[PDB]
Amino acid sequence: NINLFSSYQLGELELPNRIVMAPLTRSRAGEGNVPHQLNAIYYGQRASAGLIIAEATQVTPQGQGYPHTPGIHSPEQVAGWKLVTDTVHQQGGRIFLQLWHVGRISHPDLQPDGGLPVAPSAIAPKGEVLTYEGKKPYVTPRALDTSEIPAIVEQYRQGAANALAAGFDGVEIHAANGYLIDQFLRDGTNKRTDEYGGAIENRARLLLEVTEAITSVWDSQRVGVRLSPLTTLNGCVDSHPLETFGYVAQALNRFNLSYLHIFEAIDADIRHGGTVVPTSHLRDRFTGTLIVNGGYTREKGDTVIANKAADLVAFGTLFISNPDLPERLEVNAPLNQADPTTFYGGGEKGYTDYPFL
Ligand SMILES: Cc1cc2nc3c(=O)[nH]c(=O)nc-3n(C[C@H](O)[C@H](O)[C@H](O)COP(=O)(O)O)c2cc1C
Repeated sequence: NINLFSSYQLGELELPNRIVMAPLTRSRAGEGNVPHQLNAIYYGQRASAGLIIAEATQVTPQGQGYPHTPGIHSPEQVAGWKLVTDTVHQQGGRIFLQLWHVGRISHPDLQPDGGLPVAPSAIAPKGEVLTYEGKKPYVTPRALDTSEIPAIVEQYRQGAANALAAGFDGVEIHAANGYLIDQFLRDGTNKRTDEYGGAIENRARLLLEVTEAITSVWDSQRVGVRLSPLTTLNGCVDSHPLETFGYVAQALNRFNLSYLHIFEAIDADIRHGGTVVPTSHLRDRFTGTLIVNGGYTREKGDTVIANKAADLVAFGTLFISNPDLPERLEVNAPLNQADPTTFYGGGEKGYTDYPFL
């Protein structure tokens, strides 16, 4: 009888429970986009998680899309992250870094030399983007040259190697939520005619090349991949998600990864006519550990673990507001309510001051 509190062997790591802290952008980086002691407190408070996945962290300057998100490209950023991984480990936890490149979800004001954001195809996102001068229309991104794709892969590889020097236990590739890798995956955002567009094998090529590079830095059992098959976030949608994401799930098996992590969009059932990509399809296709996420509770999480539908369950919103979420779930305690107005930016309030039981 396994449940949310059962231990799990994740490669060489013993996880004390099946509860994962999902990656959560909090936009509280310091000067130079460097993590600092307040960030270390925040993650240290949550070290009872079976595994923490740290917030999306840009692997290279062009991969930033929102003010004040941390990076993992500079020595100062490695040193600030070391504060965080030191604290997590002192508190008996385990933490992977989520490696990010936003692709077209950015603005020139956030890019080096005021350049265009890069993408598979020159398609401006709809709406507005936050900059250091407030909100502005998105611009049309530049479509990467075929010859530039090795440089993207190398930026992810270096980001991964910097994460290893920062003392993380592993890394998660952010291939979800309409960021650069997802922009290549999905046919709504990828109109390319080279070997990185068209057929699914081509649209998955960036993800597979990034994963191969990262597994040359980390033991593969310390490398995870996140997908979000039915999100519509950031204007990024695929016309045949079952075929696209089922293919990806199988194609990742060669790498013997730590896990596949599925963010199950909250509106999937009500949007369209029903869920077009049952997570069970991906569970059957991917031969390793599966993390599921999206609206979980004690009762939903226990159910998926008991019936072999997933191995780990990640919680986002509840970990914002409940630093001791595992303890609270275990004893059916009250749960603190998350305050969205302090999700992003700021200081201790809405970050490290949510109370423990
Ligand atoms: C404030 C906030 C920030 C987020 N930042 C990230 C991120 O950095 N990386 C990511 O992959 N997902 C991110 N997400 C999505 C969450 O990881 C999670 O998948 C989503 O909130 C659904 O899970 P939940 O219902 O348990 O909150 C974020 C969500 C929230 C609420």
